[PDB]
Order: sequence, then structure tokens, then C-alpha cells
Amino acid sequence: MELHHKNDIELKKYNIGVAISLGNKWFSIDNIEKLVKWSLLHTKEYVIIYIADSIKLSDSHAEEVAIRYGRNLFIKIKERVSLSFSQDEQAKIIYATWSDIADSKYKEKVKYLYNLYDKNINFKNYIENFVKEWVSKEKRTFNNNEINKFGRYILEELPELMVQVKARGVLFEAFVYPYKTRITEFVGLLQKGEIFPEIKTNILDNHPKIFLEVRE
Repeated sequence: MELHHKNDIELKKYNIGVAISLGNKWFSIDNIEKLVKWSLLHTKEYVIIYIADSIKLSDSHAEEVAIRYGRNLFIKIKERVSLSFSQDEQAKIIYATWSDIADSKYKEKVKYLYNLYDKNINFKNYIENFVKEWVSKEKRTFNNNEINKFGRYILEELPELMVQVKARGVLFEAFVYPYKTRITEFVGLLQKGEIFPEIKTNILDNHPKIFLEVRE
């Protein structure tokens, strides 16, 4: 389990976030645990564990995920960690729920995306196509009202992937993830302003989240 400048991680200049995709088959407890091992070694100081995407007891879909499943996932993770790591390692690990991340400043960026999603048909159309591709991987089908529902849900997590955000007071500049996805490619074009440049102009600050590709 090693990372795919190069010298910045081996200079341990960044705090590392472990972005978990709930329900993704790769994110077993063992792989999560190995991602936490790697991050504790290479981090500046803290390791942040959080729920990244999710591909009605709340008006927020990420908040809904957090309370239906993210809680019990975090509990299993804490159990495993308390057996696999020493006391001094565990004090470096922060469990960040959706609420910890989606403070007032964060929600402003989401609402900007929501606004763009309704007023700008090309953004809506492009976001909608994202969902339609993910559906086609499945043996399930979805209607256009569902496809459009799930596109809004991406916008809710889109700022955390692009911008450096605090959680429980802690800015984490980098996050580990085992593979490139259509999402990480899109975020890279956004950050560079190569696609939908009004997004960069509005909700980015040239403090881009560093994506570290770490897998076995």
C-alpha cells in the first residue's frame, strides 16, 4: 500500500484525509485500515476520516447517509483502530461527519452549485450525464426525475473534493483515494478552470485539494 511534488509526501508537509466511498466494495474495513496506516505514516500531523460520496429524515442527502450508515461505519472503524494502532497513533485520528465539514462557509459553495444547476442547462446536462454513466454500470435503471435527484447530491460533495476545508478545526490539504474516477478527473478540470470556469471564479481560492492515489 504505497502512493502512486513526490518529495512533499516524504517531507510530510500535508495533513491527510481518508475519503471513504460508502458501499463501494473496495472500502472494506481492512482496506480502510490500510489507508489509515499509510496516512498516519506520511501525514504532517493529523489524519481525517470522512465520508466522501454515496454512489427522508433530512433535507440533505449526505446528512442522511451520515446518520443512516456513516455512524455505524465510524463505530466499526474505531473498534478496528483501537485494536490495530497504539494509543499515540489513535490521538492523531479525527472522525469527521458531514456536519463537521458542512459549516456555513461550505454551504455557501453548495448553494452556488445548486443555483448553477437550475439556471444553467449545460451544467445541469453535464452533471446529469455523470449520473447516467454510473447507472449504466449497474443492472438497475433510473428515471429522469431520479437521475436529476442524484445529480444534486453530487453538488453537495463537490466543494469538499475541490477546496481545502476544515473539519473539527483542522484544515486538511490532501486526501488519499485508491483509484482515479470520473469524479477526480472532473474535479481536476474544475480546479484548472478547464471546465465550467465560473466555478473556479466563484468557489475556488487557488487552495486546491491535493489528491493522493494510494493503493496496494
